[PDB]
Amino acid sequence: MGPKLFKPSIDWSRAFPDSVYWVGKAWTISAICVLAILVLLRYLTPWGRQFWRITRAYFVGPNSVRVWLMLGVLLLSVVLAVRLNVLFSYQGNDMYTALQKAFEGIASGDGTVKRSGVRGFWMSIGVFSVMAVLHVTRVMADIYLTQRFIIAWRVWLTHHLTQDWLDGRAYYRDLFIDETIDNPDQRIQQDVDIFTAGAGGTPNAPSNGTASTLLFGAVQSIISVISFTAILWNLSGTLNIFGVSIPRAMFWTVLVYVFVATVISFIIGRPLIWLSFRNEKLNAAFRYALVRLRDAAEAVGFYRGERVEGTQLQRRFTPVIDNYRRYVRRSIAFNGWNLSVSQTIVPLPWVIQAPRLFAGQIDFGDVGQTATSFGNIHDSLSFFRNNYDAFASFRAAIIRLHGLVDANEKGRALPAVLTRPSDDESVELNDIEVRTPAGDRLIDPLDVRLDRGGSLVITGRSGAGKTTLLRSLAELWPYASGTLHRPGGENETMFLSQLPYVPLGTLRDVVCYPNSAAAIPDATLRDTLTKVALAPLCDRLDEERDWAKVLSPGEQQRVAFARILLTKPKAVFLDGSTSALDTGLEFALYQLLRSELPDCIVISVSHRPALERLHENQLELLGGGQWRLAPVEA
Amino acid sequence: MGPKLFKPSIDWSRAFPDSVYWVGKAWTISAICVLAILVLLRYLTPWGRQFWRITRAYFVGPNSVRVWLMLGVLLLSVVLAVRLNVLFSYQGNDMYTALQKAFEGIASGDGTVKRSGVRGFWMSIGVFSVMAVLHVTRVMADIYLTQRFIIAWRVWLTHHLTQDWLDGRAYYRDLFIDETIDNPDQRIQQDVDIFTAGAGGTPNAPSNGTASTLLFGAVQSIISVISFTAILWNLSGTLNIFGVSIPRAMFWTVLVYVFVATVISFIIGRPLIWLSFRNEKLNAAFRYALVRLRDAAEAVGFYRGERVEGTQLQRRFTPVIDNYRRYVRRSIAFNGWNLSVSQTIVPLPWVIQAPRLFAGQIDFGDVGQTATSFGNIHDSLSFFRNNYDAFASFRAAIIRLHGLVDANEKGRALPAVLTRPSDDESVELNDIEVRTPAGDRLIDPLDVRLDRGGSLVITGRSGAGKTTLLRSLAELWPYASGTLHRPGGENETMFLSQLPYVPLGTLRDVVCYPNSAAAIPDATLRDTLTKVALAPLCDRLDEERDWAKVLSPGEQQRVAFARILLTKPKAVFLDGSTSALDTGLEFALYQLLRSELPDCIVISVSHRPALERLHENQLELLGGGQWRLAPVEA
Ligand SMILES: CCCCCCCCCCCCO[C@@H]1O[C@H](CO)[C@@H](O[C@H]2O[C@H](CO)[C@@H](O)[C@H](O)[C@H]2O)[C@H](O)[C@H]1O
Ligand SMILES: CCCCCCCCCCCCO[C@@H]1O[C@H](CO)[C@@H](O[C@H]2O[C@H](CO)[C@@H](O)[C@H](O)[C@H]2O)[C@H](O)[C@H]1O
Ligand SMILES: CCCCCCCCCCCCO[C@@H]1O[C@H](CO)[C@@H](O[C@H]2O[C@H](CO)[C@@H](O)[C@H](O)[C@H]2O)[C@H](O)[C@H]1O
Ligand SMILES: CCCCCCCCCCCCO[C@@H]1O[C@H](CO)[C@@H](O[C@H]2O[C@H](CO)[C@@H](O)[C@H](O)[C@H]2O)[C@H](O)[C@H]1O
Ligand SMILES: CCCCCCCCCCCCO[C@@H]1O[C@H](CO)[C@@H](O[C@H]2O[C@H](CO)[C@@H](O)[C@H](O)[C@H]2O)[C@H](O)[C@H]1O
Ligand SMILES: CCCCCCCCCCCCO[C@@H]1O[C@H](CO)[C@@H](O[C@H]2O[C@H](CO)[C@@H](O)[C@H](O)[C@H]2O)[C@H](O)[C@H]1O
Ligand SMILES: CCCCCCCCCCCCO[C@@H]1O[C@H](CO)[C@@H](O[C@H]2O[C@H](CO)[C@@H](O)[C@H](O)[C@H]2O)[C@H](O)[C@H]1O
Ligand SMILES: CCCCCCCCCCCCO[C@@H]1O[C@H](CO)[C@@H](O[C@H]2O[C@H](CO)[C@@H](O)[C@H](O)[C@H]2O)[C@H](O)[C@H]1O
Ligand SMILES: CCCCCCCCCCCCO[C@@H]1O[C@H](CO)[C@@H](O[C@H]2O[C@H](CO)[C@@H](O)[C@H](O)[C@H]2O)[C@H](O)[C@H]1O
Ligand SMILES: CCCCCCCCCCCCO[C@@H]1O[C@H](CO)[C@@H](O[C@H]2O[C@H](CO)[C@@H](O)[C@H](O)[C@H]2O)[C@H](O)[C@H]1O
Ligand SMILES: Nc1ncnc2c1ncn2[C@@H]1O[C@H](COP(=O)(O)OP(=O)(O)NP(=O)(O)O)[C@@H](O)[C@H]1O
Ligand SMILES: Nc1ncnc2c1ncn2[C@@H]1O[C@H](COP(=O)(O)OP(=O)(O)NP(=O)(O)O)[C@@H](O)[C@H]1O
Ligand SMILES: [Mg+2]
Ligand SMILES: [Mg+2]
Repeated sequence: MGPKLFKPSIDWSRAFPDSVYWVGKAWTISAICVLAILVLLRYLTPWGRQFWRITRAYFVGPNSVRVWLMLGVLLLSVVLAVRLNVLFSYQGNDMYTALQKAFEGIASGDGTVKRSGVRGFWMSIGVFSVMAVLHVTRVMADIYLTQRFIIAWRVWLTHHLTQDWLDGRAYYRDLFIDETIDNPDQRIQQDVDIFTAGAGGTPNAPSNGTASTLLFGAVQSIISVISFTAILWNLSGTLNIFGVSIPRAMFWTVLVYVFVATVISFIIGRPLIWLSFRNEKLNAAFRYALVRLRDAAEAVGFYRGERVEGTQLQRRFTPVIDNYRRYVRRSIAFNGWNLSVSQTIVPLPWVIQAPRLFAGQIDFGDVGQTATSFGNIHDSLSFFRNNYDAFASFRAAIIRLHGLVDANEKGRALPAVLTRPSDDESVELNDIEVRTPAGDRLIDPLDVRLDRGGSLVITGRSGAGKTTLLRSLAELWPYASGTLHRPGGENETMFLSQLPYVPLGTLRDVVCYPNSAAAIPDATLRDTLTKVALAPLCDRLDEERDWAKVLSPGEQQRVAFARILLTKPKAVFLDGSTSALDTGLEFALYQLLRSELPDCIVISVSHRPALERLHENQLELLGGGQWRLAPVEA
Repeated sequence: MGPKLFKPSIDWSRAFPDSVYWVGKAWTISAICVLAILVLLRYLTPWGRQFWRITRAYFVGPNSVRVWLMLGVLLLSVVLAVRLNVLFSYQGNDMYTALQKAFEGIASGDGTVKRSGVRGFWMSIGVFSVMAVLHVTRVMADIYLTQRFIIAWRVWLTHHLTQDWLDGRAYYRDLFIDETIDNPDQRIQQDVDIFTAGAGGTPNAPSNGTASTLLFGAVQSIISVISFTAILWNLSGTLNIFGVSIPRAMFWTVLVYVFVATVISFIIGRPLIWLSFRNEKLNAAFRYALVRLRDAAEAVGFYRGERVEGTQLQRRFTPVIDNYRRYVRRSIAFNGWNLSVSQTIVPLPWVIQAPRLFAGQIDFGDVGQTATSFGNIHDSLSFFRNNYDAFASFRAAIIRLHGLVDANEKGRALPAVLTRPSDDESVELNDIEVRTPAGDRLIDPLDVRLDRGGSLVITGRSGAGKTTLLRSLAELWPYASGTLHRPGGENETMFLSQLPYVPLGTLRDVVCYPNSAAAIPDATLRDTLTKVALAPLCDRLDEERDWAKVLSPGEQQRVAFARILLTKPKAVFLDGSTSALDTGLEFALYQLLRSELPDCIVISVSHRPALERLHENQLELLGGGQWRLAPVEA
């Protein structure tokens, strides 16, 4: 080995025109190699067929051009990060060689090699100072670009998923299907945030880049393997251990040590899916037991039952803390193997290359590159076993959403009562039988016809099929049969409930509930509030406090007689609606209904024997199935 | 510089008997230095006086010995981690010297220095193989020891905080205080998990050790500074830049560069507290609007109002996504400074020591130790500015709990009605005036006395002070005055509500609600269910489904007449309770009450004019303030 000076590894001049063609070449290969694996994952996979049923309409259509145009920049922002990782490795090959040429000039004595080794050190520091700004600039323009995507995804998904909950009265007929969902108030608010925001377990924090995401963190660990496998191939040598001549030992060793140590870490973390799904189910049945106590806080204070409610509230907190203690005991046997494997491989490229260095074969430059390339194809093939604890919690957020999407298509396939429009203006019903979900009987087939000015009173016992007749004519009860003829329209058939109801907003929205607040003028709302003796509420039409705990139940049944004078229906049904009003105010509220609307089919359910002298006919339920119709004898 | 062989830095023999005395010496200093800073933080701090009001009783008392004994091991588990970080730095000082003595024997020619440098390399690999098992063993016995602490803290805190919510009827009188809390169903379930589990922002995951916690991550960054400052002190030299002779440049430089760059990163992240407090408030008023729609899903289906409810549900989702977009825009200007500062300091110990190395002053061993000690007192003084985004979200979880603890001591200071026990058996009330929170009047002072067999009917209009008389005798209405004399006891004065109520559990718990299910024998519950005509419910006493949506409101008022035959009260009040029952079943339910309990003061509120011929006296509210008392006629 004669006197050789210092020569660089890569020509640092013409390094920017060469790293502008490699990026443009590696982008178009990966753009058609990524789009051929997701097609193979939409089929042939049980968890890939449930990802596409939820969010299909966001990626296809005419309004899905700005989605792919923003998804195509995040691949350039990963290829540009692999290229800098290679150019950082090319510089430590120069610095450790320049630090070796300076030591062989001091001990030898000459000053030609030393002056060529000193000048090679101050060159390989100025290259580090230019490639340290392009790292900060690339990192900080990558947090901002990936937080504008998982916001606009979440805003679309939680708006599309709610129209699917209240489309065909599917929020009420989900109690009769065979397999029922637990609570759909949590899978819309919280679970969409875990589903859309990349890494599983937690909702997103405003510092999550693209390296903490289970898609773009996996397509980096393939380009980082393909781009590094041409450096480790021509830096290893023949190894003899048992008389077997292995040609490239350090390259075939790392592909055996990972494949064996991976398949043991898939049978340890196998039951880790059904322990992270039960942690969201038992934690969302504890919060519902506290909200139900909040809006019923007067009846608990009346009964003084604050000690029985301290037991049915503690019976739901025991299995949410007994399940967590075995979720902890499984994530130590899983995290104790992936660290004990990765720790006993770090002195391996220092004990194979070290006998080849003390003899004159290599020159201390390629030891500092073998120590980097071996610790970078090992940190990229160990992505599929280091991040299995954050994928098994992401697979338990597709099941919860797929249950909600599945249990609304079986909520619109249950049978109901067929409804047809009338001939001119009539309410006639041909044959109706109503059953009980256990299989009993309530009402035999009956035939009723009303005319344009008729009336009807339905009377009977206290617990025999009286409200569930009206729950069948409103298309809400599945166990029924028959047909109905109605004066159909938009709001030309009004129903009223037995227990009163008030919405959330201001009092102007409480007064006219089925219509909007802007479709009713201001000048007509202050006169109809004085016919129902609701005088002192002419102010306070712009307040915000909750009216379910302020308005007494004798004033929530006079508001319900003001929603019937503004909508102007034709065939209004009503049950109850005089449970709190006394006689004198009850008789004064039906004369107004007969004097304002001159021709409406009024059907009213009642209990007190002072309303039968106002209507014309009468239907009586004997209980057990038998009905009896008779005209008002008067 | 003559021929010198290889000598180690530290005597590796007698390294275990020396590192067993240093740990025992550094434990007792830190045990009394840590306990003198927390005392200075309990006072003199606005966020330290609110931490002690919540969780005081857990750390003091006689049952708080096993808390400190488990808190004292987690300090040993940090001192044992600083000592290994020093012993790892002592080994790179040997390996880089042994790699330098081998290169000065090849170029010089002799084989005495080379054979002494080769043998010094294979010694400093076997020391790395022993100190790599004590790292994995220490890390994996540190996850398990800190997950047994923040479980037993959470189980105690969420049980102590709930007894403070329903102690003195404080769940109802929190609506009348001056500054009201938002929703206390979220600060008990979720916010205790963020408060107890160390690092802020997210609830704990089962892999959080002790280095991801805002207390034991701060007491490591002081012992790591004190233990490393004696190595960097005697490795730096005199630097001349502008004619000023600085004695120790590399030590006084790093204490100036951090103190300046810290105080700029405290005025950028200053409004980051009130943006992480509003993210939990606007996200917990959206979920409440979905639960209220779930248990009232019949009245929305009757009215067909699924389009007005799609607007009052979208008016609460706009400000939860408009606030997040400015939480993202602040966490980039804060994270863009702490990375741009820490990146431009990494080539600094390589450009000051490099002219001193090419001349014969140092020997390449202490460059590899200056590169480590400078990058370890810089990574420990930068703990108070790198982790300010996770502390400003922890300071917004003490305000939410302190509001809940504060708003229950002002909920028991409001005035009420004084109650005294009776003389023998009587209900007499002296003077009672009842007001309205706006300042109006409902009831003038009145004086009523009942005897051991008397009765009373309270009648009046539909909206004039009828239920709020009974909301004052039950100690629930703050705007009242006067006194009351009652036959006091445990359950010798029963109240009933206007709207019925059913608890959560099985039907055996629904039937006997104020008593427990075990305090009533089985043989007496099946006879009293047949006197109230509730015959077919003799089975299904062991089911689980919700009975608020199954039992009709005509059968939730006959169950309420079976809670009055098992408790056996003396002076029972009741309002409503016959809104759905017809005549014939109403008259048959009062004869049973008079025939089973032979002497009870029965006070009943009613509307229908067929109940006044059963009682004896009568009180009538004229409306506006005037009352009128008269004995029952014929
Ligand atoms: C599209 C983005 C591309 C991503 C990858 C980024 C590639 C660019 C990063 C490395 C740039 C290296 O920048 C380097 O600077 C040093 C000076 O400090 C210069 O280095 C060169 O200087 C002069 C030419 O000017 C030569 O005679 C000399 O032999 C050589 O040392 C070159 O200008 C360039 O080789
Ligand atoms: C940063 C967070 C992570 C981001 C997550 C990004 C996920 C992107 C996944 C897209 C993968 C492509 O998904 C693939 O799209 C093509 C269209 O090009 C579909 O091809 C076709 O699908 C069905 C097949 O019946 C057709 O009805 C549809 O018209 C058509 O799109 C494939 O069915 C789908 O599997
Ligand atoms: C992570 C993968 C990154 C590689 C992909 C980057 C794309 C770079 C160019 C962006 C242009 C995207 O533009 C988009 O292309 C896809 C083809 O896939 C077209 O096709 C897409 O929509 C059409 C309907 O419009 C569907 O029938 C089809 O199933 C769907 O794949 C879109 O109509 C077009 O809007
Ligand atoms: C999810 C799967 C995604 C698949 C991703 C596939 C990425 C492909 C890696 C880049 C391939 C580029 O192919 C390469 O191009 C450059 C420019 O000529 C040349 O090779 C260049 O990159 C390779 C890295 O592979 C270097 O080892 C080599 O020093 C360099 O000159 C060769 O011609 C060819 O090996
Ligand atoms: C429609 C396209 C859907 C793409 C949505 C985005 C997902 C991005 C890819 C997920 C990354 C997971 O990374 C790795 O994936 C492979 C499968 O490829 C999983 O490997 C396994 O997954 C599960 C869990 O055992 C097995 O049922 C499956 O048979 C096997 O493929 C690894 O457990 C996971 O660590
Ligand atoms: C309480 C826990 C303490 C925490 C800190 C941990 C301290 C222990 C870690 C370092 C232990 C070093 O272990 C080291 O092993 C090498 C062999 O490989 C030995 O090293 C020594 O060997 C023999 C003595 O046996 C000597 O003549 C020789 O000069 C020297 O190289 C010593 O046995 C010990 O110095
Ligand atoms: C891993 C998660 C993080 C773990 C968090 C650990 C926090 C531990 C904090 C404890 C600090 C000591 O806190 C200090 O205790 C001493 C008792 O020794 C108290 O000293 C005294 O406090 C008040 C003073 O009026 C007395 O009523 C009380 O009897 C007494 O304890 C101090 O008031 C308190 O400030
Ligand atoms: C993070 C700090 C770690 C350093 C502390 C490690 C302690 C090592 C020995 C553990 C013994 C602890 O034992 C505990 O000591 C404290 C003194 O602080 C005593 O004092 C504690 O409780 C008593 C009442 O019992 C209170 O009046 C007092 O305010 C409180 O500090 C406890 O009564 C005792 O149970
Ligand atoms: C929240 C605040 C907590 C404060 C924590 C305070 C920790 C104190 C650090 C350890 C102090 C030990 O004090 C030290 O003891 C050992 C054993 O003799 C000796 O010094 C030993 O440790 C020091 C580290 O400081 C080394 O630089 C030295 O090589 C070693 O011999 C000296 O005598 C004395 O400097
Ligand atoms: C009763 C004992 C309470 C101990 C509970 C456990 C808390 C553990 C210590 C908190 C760690 C925070 O670490 C660092 O603390 C210092 C104060 O010491 C904070 O410094 C500042 O805090 C806030 C925020 O500006 C200022 O109002 C305060 O004036 C100042 O001290 C830093 O913002 C924080 O990064
Ligand atoms: N915060 C409030 N809580 C209760 N009532 C309030 C409140 N603010 C104002 N009020 C009025 O106070 C009165 C109390 O009504 P209340 O005496 O309970 O009715 P009632 O006579 O029991 N009704 P009814 O059941 O129909 O016979 C009503 O006029 C309310 O509108
Ligand atoms: N899932 C169910 N939903 C409704 N009713 C059910 C259900 N399962 C059983 N039933 C019984 O079916 C009957 C329906 O009661 P319903 O006809 O609504 O009462 P009502 O006659 O309106 N009562 P009332 O208001 O006092 O006059 C009752 O006997 C219920 O106990
Ligand atoms: Mg009914
Ligand atoms: Mg009332």
